[PDB]
Amino acid sequence: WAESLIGLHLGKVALITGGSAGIGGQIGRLLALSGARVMLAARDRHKLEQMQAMIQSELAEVGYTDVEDRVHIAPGCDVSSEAQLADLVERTLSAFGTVDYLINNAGIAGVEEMVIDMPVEGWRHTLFANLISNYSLMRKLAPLMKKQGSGYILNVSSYFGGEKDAAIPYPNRADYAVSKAGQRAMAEVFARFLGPEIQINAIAPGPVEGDRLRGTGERPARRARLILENKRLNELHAALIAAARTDERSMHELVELLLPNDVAALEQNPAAPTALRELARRFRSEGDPAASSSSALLNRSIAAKLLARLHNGGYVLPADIFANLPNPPDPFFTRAQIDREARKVRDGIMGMLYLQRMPTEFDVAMATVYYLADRNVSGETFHPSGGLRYERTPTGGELFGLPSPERLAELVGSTVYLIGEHLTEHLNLLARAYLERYGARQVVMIVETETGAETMRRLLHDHVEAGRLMTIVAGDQIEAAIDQAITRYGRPGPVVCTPFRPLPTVPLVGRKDSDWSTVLSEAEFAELCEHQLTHHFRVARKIALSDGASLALVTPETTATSTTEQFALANFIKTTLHAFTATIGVESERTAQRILINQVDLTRRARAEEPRDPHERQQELERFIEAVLLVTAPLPPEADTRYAGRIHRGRAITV
Amino acid sequence: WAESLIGLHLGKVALITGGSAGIGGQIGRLLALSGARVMLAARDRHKLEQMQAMIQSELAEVGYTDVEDRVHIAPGCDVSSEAQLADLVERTLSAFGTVDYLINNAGIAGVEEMVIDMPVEGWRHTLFANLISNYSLMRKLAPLMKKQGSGYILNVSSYFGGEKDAAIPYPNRADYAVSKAGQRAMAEVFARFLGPEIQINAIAPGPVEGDRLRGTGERPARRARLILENKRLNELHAALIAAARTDERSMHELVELLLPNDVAALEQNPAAPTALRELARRFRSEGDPAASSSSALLNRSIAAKLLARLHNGGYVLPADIFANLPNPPDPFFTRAQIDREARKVRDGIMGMLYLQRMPTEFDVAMATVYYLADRNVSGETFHPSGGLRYERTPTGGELFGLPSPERLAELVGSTVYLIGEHLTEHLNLLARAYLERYGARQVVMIVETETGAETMRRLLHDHVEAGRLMTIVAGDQIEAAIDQAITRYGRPGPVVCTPFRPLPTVPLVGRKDSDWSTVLSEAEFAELCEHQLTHHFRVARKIALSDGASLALVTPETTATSTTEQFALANFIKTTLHAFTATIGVESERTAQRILINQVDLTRRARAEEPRDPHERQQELERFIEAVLLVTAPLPPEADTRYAGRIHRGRAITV
Ligand SMILES: NC(=O)c1ccc[n+]([C@@H]2O[C@H](COP(=O)([O-])OP(=O)(O)OC[C@H]3O[C@@H](n4cnc5c(N)ncnc54)[C@H](OP(=O)(O)O)[C@@H]3O)[C@@H](O)[C@H]2O)c1
Ligand SMILES: NC(=O)c1ccc[n+]([C@@H]2O[C@H](COP(=O)([O-])OP(=O)(O)OC[C@H]3O[C@@H](n4cnc5c(N)ncnc54)[C@H](OP(=O)(O)O)[C@@H]3O)[C@@H](O)[C@H]2O)c1
Ligand SMILES: [Mg+2]
Ligand SMILES: [Mg+2]
Repeated sequence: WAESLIGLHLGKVALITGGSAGIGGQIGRLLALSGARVMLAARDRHKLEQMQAMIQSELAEVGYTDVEDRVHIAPGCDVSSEAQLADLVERTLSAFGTVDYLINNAGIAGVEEMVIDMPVEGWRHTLFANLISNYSLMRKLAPLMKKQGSGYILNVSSYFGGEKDAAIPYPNRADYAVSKAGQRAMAEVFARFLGPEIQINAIAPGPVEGDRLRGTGERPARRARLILENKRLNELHAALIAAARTDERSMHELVELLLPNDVAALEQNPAAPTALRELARRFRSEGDPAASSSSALLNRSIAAKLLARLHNGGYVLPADIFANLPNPPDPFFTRAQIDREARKVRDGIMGMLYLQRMPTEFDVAMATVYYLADRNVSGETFHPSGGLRYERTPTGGELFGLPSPERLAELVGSTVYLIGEHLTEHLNLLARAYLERYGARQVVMIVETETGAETMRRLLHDHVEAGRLMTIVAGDQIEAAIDQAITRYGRPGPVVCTPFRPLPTVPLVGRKDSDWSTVLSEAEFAELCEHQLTHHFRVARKIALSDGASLALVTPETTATSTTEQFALANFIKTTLHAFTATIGVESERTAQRILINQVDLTRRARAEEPRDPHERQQELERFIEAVLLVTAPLPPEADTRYAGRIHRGRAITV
Repeated sequence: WAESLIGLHLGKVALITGGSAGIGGQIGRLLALSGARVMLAARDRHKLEQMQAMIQSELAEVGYTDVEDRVHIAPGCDVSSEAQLADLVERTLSAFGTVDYLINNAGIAGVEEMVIDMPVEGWRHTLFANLISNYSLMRKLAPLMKKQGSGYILNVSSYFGGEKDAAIPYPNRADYAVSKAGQRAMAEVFARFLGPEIQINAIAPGPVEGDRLRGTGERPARRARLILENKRLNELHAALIAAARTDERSMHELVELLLPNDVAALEQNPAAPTALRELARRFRSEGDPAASSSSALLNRSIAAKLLARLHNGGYVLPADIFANLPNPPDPFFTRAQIDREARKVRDGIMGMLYLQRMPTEFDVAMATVYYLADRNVSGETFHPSGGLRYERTPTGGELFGLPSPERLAELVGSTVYLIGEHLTEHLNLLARAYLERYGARQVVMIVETETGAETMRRLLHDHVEAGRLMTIVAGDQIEAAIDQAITRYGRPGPVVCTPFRPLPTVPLVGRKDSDWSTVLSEAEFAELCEHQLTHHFRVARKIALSDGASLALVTPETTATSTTEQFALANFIKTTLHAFTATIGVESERTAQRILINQVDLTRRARAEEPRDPHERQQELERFIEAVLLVTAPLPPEADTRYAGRIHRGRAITV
């Protein structure tokens, strides 16, 4: 079976992260059999030593000599650590000299929570491990590739990273999905800079058959119980948030209704809000009578996670409010309920597959090693396995109008939050539109610095003097700044989130004979992700937890005079953020959250599409206001049908 | 170099159309070297015999015996002929038994004209050769594949066939682009029906280095002269159409201004329409003084093509109007002008390439033969070469509003054409919207049959009685029906084109042990293309030539109860038509035609997205009216900037 392989990559040097197991281990194995010298990087020394021994033994069987010189390992390499990535490259160049193939394969599953349960530091960790590490190793190895005249960078992405002009929602996996999309977007935007010497592509396999204790989650008991526990969390949280919106009682007083932990008692309480009574009826109806979740509202773990949501949304509750909660007797969910959910998850994944069979890690690696021989592709995403039924979200519509007068009527008297700093003209125009045209009660302007605050206060002095425009300085503490806005000015209706910072103007590749010292650094790439991705994630997480009505995520602006590097970085951000917007849109829809989250893009693909004179610029800015109103005007009560609700969440439109 | 190849496809039988040269010849060569028995089909016997001899000689060199039994040919096979496709399959099964790989490679360049210069029969020929033939051979060979438990269908598409959620405009190549998109869409929608036994995928190479006398046009003197002649045609035609719109003189009287064939005389004529005087100034300014096109308006070949445009748009001119046209002396365009345009075309294509090198036919076929070994992909489009800078048009935006009141004001007093038959509720609602809400002067309802006409007249009896609704019966002569509307009721402003026919409800695949006798036939697939693609092309061609202001192309309707086969065929049509809409949008924009052409989709990807109750259905139909108004309301004079004009052409939105 190896005859087609031997010789295919003779003379090449390959570095494979995550190379001791999974797809990466098989890619390393087959590259070695094809004649490449390989360096396998991973954390655990023992697994690496086992994989190295297996590959070396196989090489000797087919006739290679001195096999210890053909397969090396780099243990203790956690790709989320920049220092360990630097050491990995030093070790690889010491062993083999210049690297020909960089196989960016390592990937972690990530936080595996909904955005509103996702710690900010966990999000950042996923980005460092799965995305920033890919840039870091490219930045270290591409100079030598260019100097020798050839090289290859392959980012191992996922079907769930989306495709060129469509996002694929991956609920409960937003950090992972964003990291996978960024891997593809990196190949898409760097290809023109890295050519002609260097190819850069992504692979995006679908679910792969593998070790059922590891993997990054695409392939198929405790997870089923966790699904049922987070369903109970979502239903309780949505009903409490909704009740608090239209009831005079505080959130504290509403949570006190749950403390007897008695489903029937809550349903039968004539003074309980209708949303909580109807929820209790559903628990009793939809529940297994042998499960204590049909008669008890909560257990202690759900209660703690619910309390965290409420605190993180700025609701005031004592930390010991659930300390005396009656503990429901086992089982909270029955074995039958758990096995039913488990079969549902498994059958759902298998039902995606047109070919009705799961590919193996060996199969996917074999297709990948053949693909690596192709010298005429760059900026592409190859699907070594595929044929999947799954929901997708097309991006990049440009033809749109204003929202309906019915939706615009919902803005009268509203509290609007605007977040930004450097897009001062856009912020001024938006504040004036909401206040002067659509009857908003007031606008809270949340900026990064005092200098940004004073600039906006001067631009909006008339509304500042009239008490209609308030300004808050957030720095790097956007969540605390939103809490100040909630306490002092009230919870937001519409929210618009623009980036604090502009895009950098440094080179993206170096000249063949340069040291690359001015090229975008590993730290600067991490800073780019912080200001243009993590910024929006933090705001979306906080605003959803705080019961905002709508949220527009706005990408950086490209213009007719943006540098070619700014266009590349802007389109990288636009594609990668689409994965976030699509995923959180579906998350919110499926868990009965009312918030509408969408994306408004100030970035275009090509300079020739941009406005060229003051008239066209006026047209563009009017389009921006129309786009933001189209996604932030709330749906009136007789409109938020199942059908309309899916339309108005998770979308991206291009100004 | 062949060691990786020998054995890879041992025991397989492959049929390759277009197999005597080009990419198809190399695919046949490398499949044979990999161990497959191959049948090569093409028209010319001599080229096939040469290719067969070359492959057989190479097989004997590497050790195969009885090579005459491994490479067969089928000469005289024109894939546009259904009878010849039937004979090809009979000949192949007689030689080899069951076919394992169907390589649908044959492709013709097509008409190579703008839509408004494209004969309807030439369009149809391209569809038969490049797209309908692919279904026909699948329909004949898939039953045997399924019966044996395995098979592979590969459609050789093009980069310019687009990708999953974006169209790629290919100006002057609409027939070709549509055929390439349909090849990909066929793989996308049939994969779930053909699995698990049968894989179906497309390849979409970019430009390939090949024989410069053939090819399908993607790769780079007479073509440069033709480009310059069609630029002169476009500029004259656009100025005449525009002048006739706002001048009291007939088209006949306006063309009489051109008959002295004197650029300076037309520029200096104080009684000539400003659009013609300004055009003449440009000819004198932008022209090479050594070229007679700088002092003469036309030559006889341009004049004949211009007269055809005008006649085909219903303008009345004597057939001999140019019979006495003064013939300009050679050269009409200088060698320098022609070489400059030639370098422009070549450098443009080469400038697309990130890797700055053209792939060879051998390279692309090698990557394709490796790809064919992958058993875990279906419904995918593999790019064996790629890395291209090129404009794309994302499809499938769902979040839109009404158009601006400024654009809606442009509808007051307008003449509207509506085309359709089976979507009677949509036609009634649209007619009533234009007449009752937006002040249109009258609506001409163009249907297919008398029964359709009477149904609409009854639904709209009040507007019929008031003379606001006129009805015309088109049958299979839509162009003659539009000419009747022009003569009797005036030229159209907005036009809406819906399909006459619904989608069929027959099976798309047969049971393993059936004769497939009820499965969608080759003739029924051709009929599908006629009613759901060629219908829109004929209307777009005629309405653009007749100076319509805007045109909405509307796809079939899917609902919550459409059959699974209807969803598949509807999405096939939606994807394939996007290629047409995007291409003609850019064609119109680049040649200064004012018409706005866009697509409104009544098809969705998934049943779960459809309305489920009367309220959601009401919401859907309101969205349809809003979508059609958003694309058909004309741009007021102070709005049709370069920037806004590109936004409002070539787009597709999903209701
Ligand atoms: N699995 C699928 O179905 C699937 C589908 C699509 C895409 N993908 C992509 O395929 C790639 C590999 O996935 P997989 O299923 O093979 O994953 P996996 O089974 O978890 O991969 C295990 C390998 O990764 C190493 N590794 C794990 N965490 C690491 C870290 N932080 N730093 C360095 N090495 C690390 C492991 O060794 P140590 O634990 O000792 O570090 C081992 O070498 C990922 O990029 C993933 O996103 C997978
Ligand atoms: N060329 C490119 O740059 C490029 C790029 C992307 C996609 N493609 C796709 O690649 C495929 C092959 O393109 P190519 O460049 O190889 O084309 P080509 O050079 O014109 O292909 C020549 C082969 O096609 C046969 N052929 C031509 N017309 C035929 C017909 N009507 N019926 C049957 N056989 C016919 C020729 O033999 P006879 O003349 O004797 O019939 C010969 O076998 C097409 O599907 C094309 O759309 C090409
Ligand atoms: Mg701009
Ligand atoms: Mg529908």
